[PDB]
Amino acid sequence: EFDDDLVDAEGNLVEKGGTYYLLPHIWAHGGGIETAKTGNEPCPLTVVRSPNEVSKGEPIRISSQFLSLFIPRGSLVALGFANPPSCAASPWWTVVDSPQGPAVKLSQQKLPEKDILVFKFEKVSHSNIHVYKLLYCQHDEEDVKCDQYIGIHRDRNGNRRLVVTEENPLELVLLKAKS
Repeated sequence: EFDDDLVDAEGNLVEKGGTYYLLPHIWAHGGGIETAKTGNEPCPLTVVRSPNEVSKGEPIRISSQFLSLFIPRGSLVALGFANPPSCAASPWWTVVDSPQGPAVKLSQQKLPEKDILVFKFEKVSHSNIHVYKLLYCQHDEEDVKCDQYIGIHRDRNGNRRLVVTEENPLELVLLKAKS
C-alpha cells in the first residue's frame, strides 16, 4: 500500500518539519510567501505572496500532525515562517473569518494545535513537476473537512493576500531552503 508523500520541486520527498519556499507553479505569477501589515493590524500579520517573480519569499516550515520523517499527502499540516515577524507570538499561520471571507494570518498569541493544523496539500493532476493546491480544513464538528482552497486576493494597496478562495486556487511547488 501507499502513503503517497509530498514531493519537493527537485523530486525529493518533503521532509516533515523541514523548511521550504512556497513558489507558484507558473513562473510569472509572483514569488514566494511573505508577510504584510494590512488594515488595523499593529504589525505584519497578513500572509501574502511577493510580487517579485525573482523572490523565493520566506522559508516556511511544513509540519504534519505525525512524527514521520515525511508527509503523507492526505496528512493535515501546519505552515510557519522559519523567521516570523517579531510581533507574531509563533511562526504558524491560521485562518481568521472576516466580513469578506476567511483570510490567512499570523497571530500575536500562541494558538491551540487545532487552529494551526488546518491545511492540506492537494496534488494537481496533469503536471510533470509536483504541483499542489493548498486546502483549508474547517471543523466538521469533532473533526475537520478540507473542502475550501486557498487563493490570492489583491487588495486596493496591491497586497497579494492569501485567503480562502472559491474560484482560483493557487498552485505551489515546494523548494527546499538553505542548508
